[PDB]
Amino acid sequence: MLIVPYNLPLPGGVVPRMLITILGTVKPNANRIALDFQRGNDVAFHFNPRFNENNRRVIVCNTKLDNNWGREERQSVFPFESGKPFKIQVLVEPDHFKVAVNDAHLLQYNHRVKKLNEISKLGISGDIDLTSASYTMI
Ligand SMILES: O=c1oc2ccc(F)c(F)c2cc1CO[C@H]1[C@@H](O)[C@@H](CO)O[C@@H](S[C@@H]2O[C@H](CO)[C@H](O)[C@H](n3cc(-c4cccc(F)c4)nn3)[C@H]2O)[C@@H]1O
Repeated sequence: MLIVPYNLPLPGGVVPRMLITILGTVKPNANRIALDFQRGNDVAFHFNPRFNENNRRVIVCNTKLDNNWGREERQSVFPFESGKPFKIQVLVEPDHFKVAVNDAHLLQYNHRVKKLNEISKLGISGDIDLTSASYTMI
């Protein structure tokens, strides 16, 4: 059990082989979730499930640089369900973040922000009950 929004420090930033695990439960009438891997004010990797964007469910990924969002990458595979417990795993790989939900691969997101060891915070926000947020090296 954790207060949302939650900030998880990533000491010394991220590195290939680092695995971030987020456990929570989606609220009953959810509208959105967001993970924000941040490099200061920049968002290296924004992972944003939207439950009702024109009555469709979509995952939006993006990067924010100098307060400007870039080109979205969109995924229609949508593994989250209002009311249900989930596990998000984000594995840092050399060329991308690799995301699996509930043990099934979901998407990868190529590194736009190159200075991995400056991506030193993860913000977790939105319509969830947050159970845990942690990391380990595999
Ligand atoms: O940081 C926050 O904190 C919160 C706290 C609370 C809370 F309630 C919140 F909602 C928040 C939200 C954010 C950040 O949120 C922002 C981030 O998610 C950001 C990521 O890109 O998106 C913006 S939205 C964006 O506005 C844009 C123009 O401005 C466009 O409209 C664009 N877009 C692309 C497409 C599209 C359609 C068809 C095909 C196709 F290929 C693409 N259709 N629309 C559209 O996505 C959003 O606002």
